[PDB]
Parts: sequence; C-alpha cells; structure tokens
Amino acid sequence: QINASYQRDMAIALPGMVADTSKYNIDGACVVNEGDVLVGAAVQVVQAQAVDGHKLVKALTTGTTPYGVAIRSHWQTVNAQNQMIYEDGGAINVMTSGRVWMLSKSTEAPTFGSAVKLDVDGQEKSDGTIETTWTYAGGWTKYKDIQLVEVQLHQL
Amino acid sequence: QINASYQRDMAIALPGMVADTSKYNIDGACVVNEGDVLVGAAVQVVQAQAVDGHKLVKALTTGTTPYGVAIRSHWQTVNAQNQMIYEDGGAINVMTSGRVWMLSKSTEAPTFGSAVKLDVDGQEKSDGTIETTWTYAGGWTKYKDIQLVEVQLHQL
Amino acid sequence: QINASYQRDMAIALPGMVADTSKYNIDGACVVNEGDVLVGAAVQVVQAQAVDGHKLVKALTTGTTPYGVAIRSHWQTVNAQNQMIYEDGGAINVMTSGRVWMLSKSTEAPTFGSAVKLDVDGQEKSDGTIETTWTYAGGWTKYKDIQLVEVQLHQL
Repeated sequence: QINASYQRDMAIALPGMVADTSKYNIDGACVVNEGDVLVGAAVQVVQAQAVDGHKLVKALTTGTTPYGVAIRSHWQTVNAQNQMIYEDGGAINVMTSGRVWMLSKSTEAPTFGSAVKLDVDGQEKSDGTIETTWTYAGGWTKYKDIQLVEVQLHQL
Repeated sequence: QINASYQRDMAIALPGMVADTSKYNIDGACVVNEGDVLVGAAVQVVQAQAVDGHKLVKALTTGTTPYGVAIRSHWQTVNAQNQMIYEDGGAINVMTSGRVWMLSKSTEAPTFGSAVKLDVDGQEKSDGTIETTWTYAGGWTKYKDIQLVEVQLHQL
Repeated sequence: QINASYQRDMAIALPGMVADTSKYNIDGACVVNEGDVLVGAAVQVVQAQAVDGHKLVKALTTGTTPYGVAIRSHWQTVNAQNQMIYEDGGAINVMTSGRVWMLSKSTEAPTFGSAVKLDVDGQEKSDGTIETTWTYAGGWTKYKDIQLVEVQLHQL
C-alpha cells in the first residue's frame, strides 16, 4: 500500500475581528438603543450624556455620520440567528481607530488608499450613499460565503 | 422623633483635568515665555528652537492658531490669583491630543462632534474669532460657578 | 607650563533616526520591491496583497503619494556606498506616524507648522512638486555635511 498525508488551510478572519495590533482605540462607555447591532457594522451616535458620560449609539441609518465599528468579544454578545450580536440595553465595544474586518456587500476588490463608502445599513458597499473618512487597507477574503474587507479607521 | 440621613454627590471635574485615559499625548519640553498661563487655557507657540529643542509657549492671543492645552500638576504649577497657574520661565506641560476639561464662557450646551471656537484670551466660546480643528466630546458640567467643557484635541 | 582641558559637543541626530518617544507607529510587514531604498527617505506602496497581507513598497517617484519614512535598524539593513540601505526583496521598517529626522535638500530653516513639500526622489525640499499632509516639527541641524530636518508624520 501507499501511505498518504493531507493538507488543509484555516480561514483568515471572521466578521468584527480586529485585524492588527497597531495603535487602536476602543470606547467602552457606550450603550445601545432601539434594537440590535450586528458585530462588524457601523454605528451612529444619537446623544452624549452631559453629566453621566455614556454615549448612546444605534445601527447606522440614512443621512447620518458613522462613528465606529463594533468588535468581537466572547462575553458581551448574545447568540441569535447563528451569529453574535449586541442586544438592546447592554454595553458595547466600539473601535474608533485602528484596523478592523468589516462585512461587505460589494463584488470587486477595493483599491488601497481609496475612501470607503457605506450602505444605509452599515455594511460596506463599493458604491454607497454615505461618505466617510475611513480608508481601505487592502485585505480581501471570504469565510464560508461571507464577504470581508479590511478597513482603517481614523478618530472623528 | 424620626432619624434622618443625608447624601451628597462629588463634583465631576476641575479645570485642566484629564477626562479619559484614551490615547493622549503630553509635551513636557515646552517653556513659558513672557507671561502667565492658567491651567485649562489654550497656548500658542512663539518660536521652536532648531538645536536646543525647547519650544517657547505663551498665552493665546488674536490672529494665531493654538497648539495645546495646559493641564494640572501638583509639583510643576504655582498658586496665584486664587488659582493654579504656570509661572514664567518654567517648564510647562501641554497636552496635544486626547480629552481635556477646559474653561468656557458659553451658556448653551454644545453638540457632539461640532467644531470648537476659541476666544481671544484662550477660553472656549460659542462665538469665537479663532478657527480650530479640535472637537467637542459632550461633557458639560459646572463646579461652583465655573463653566467647564470636554474638548477632544487632535495632534497638530 | 600650564595645563589645559578641552570640550566638544556631539551631533544632534542621524538620518532616519526617531526624533523622540512621542506616540509613534511602525510597519514591519512591508517588503521592498524592484530596487533599493535609502534610509531617511520617503517610500510609496505599489500593491497590497489581498490574502497574504504583505505590502510591496519602493522608492518615491513623480505622480505618486507618499506612505511613510524608513528608519535606522542595525540588524535589518546593509552597508552600501558608505551608507545604510534596505536591499531589494527584504523586510523594511516604515514609520507611519511620529517625529523623524530625514534628509533634506533645502538651504534655509523651515517654518514650524508648515506643510511639507517633497522632491521626486523622496527627500524633503522647499518649493517641491509633491504635496503631502505632514508638517515640520522644528528641527534644523547638519551632521558632518548632511542636511537633516524634523518631520511630523500622520497616518494616511
């Protein structure tokens, strides 16, 4: 007989994953209102409390300005529709600057250094209606028919 | 008789106090020249030495872009005018990036993410004649008839 | 006879040397492509790999946008034409933010806070063609005949 060995590769990333350990910033004094936010999508700020100091954020909508991207944690999320989400009325981890893996709806690889446009629901699309100050970072992969892209986030 | 219990709340912040421990930067190689600086007020850079490296700073005036905000210290400052000031001819801490409490002369709470306008004397004002690239953070409180506001400082 | 004693002063900086310990950031997952890079000169990114993650960099030319500045490293560099360089097909340290000493071609001191103009070969020079978003940090010295200048670099 002939003995055999096989080789397999792991995936590269998952939605909401922190790409690199390069000069990042996460805001933890945030609270969620009006529904749920998927891990890996932009969020908007509706109010910053004057004295309490907590920032009220929710899912990105039309005619607004994004503030940050939710990140992945094994303790703060809940499991719904076979995916990790931040439920209403709970603390959220929002990255304001760094490098992150974001969900994508496009079909063509982006160009390094170009501006990123979002859709009305917070997922990256090549031709969007929301203009941001974030940038592409060149990462482009796919995990079990889920499109992921790499985004560099600057502080607003 | 009926027993009684009393409760009091501490004040939130003091002028020149650092707000959050999130990605700040302090320049300590500066020196005050020809004047005094109140903690929690903007400063201007007059001349940057080519070889020595020390930077001459003073109080902000009309027709000049600010550099940073002086912060508190129990060892570097001196006590004068019922306040905590930086005397002339001494090393001074200037915070260049981060979140800082600043003295203000306004009466209406600012909107999160808007531009910051300074006055001639170096204090925040709703209607200022000096343009600035800093932003608001939402903090808005008062400590015994002193108005304070939370400012996000970006590196020059 | 009577005795004597002397005094000498060391130079301030060297090309491609980190100016100080401010908030900086380096990139070490870059590879030099088709040529060599001088230590202390700007570089440009030609391509970023989609799945592998490396970044191909080269010397700056006309009609391109700068990305960073190479820095000194006694281990990863090679000696050529009596200088320190990064040879082709190897790793390279690229400083993407912070204060750095870099080579210059100008003849007079620069103005603090002014924008940086670069030449087609990647060295700082007044009235140059390429426009960047970096600033001058107030440093002007010569080392045994080479002209150096201190630059503040922000992330793209």
